[PDB]
Amino acid sequence: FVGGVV
Ligand SMILES: OC(C(F)(F)F)C(F)(F)F
Ligand SMILES: OC(C(F)(F)F)C(F)(F)F
Ligand SMILES: OC(C(F)(F)F)C(F)(F)F
Ligand SMILES: OC(C(F)(F)F)C(F)(F)F
Repeated sequence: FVGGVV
């Protein structure tokens, strides 16, 4: 699972 970037 690759986290998103805000
Ligand atoms: O989501 C993938 C998984 F499932 F963990 F292998 C990734 F390698 F990209 F992290
Ligand atoms: O999962 C959220 C997302 F979607 F990437 F914005 C978090 F901000 F936490 F990364
Ligand atoms: O935008 C993605 C979603 F859709 F929520 F899965 C993330 F995982 F990055 F948050
Ligand atoms: O990355 C932010 C988000 F999360 F999409 F709202 C930005 F506002 F910068 F687009």
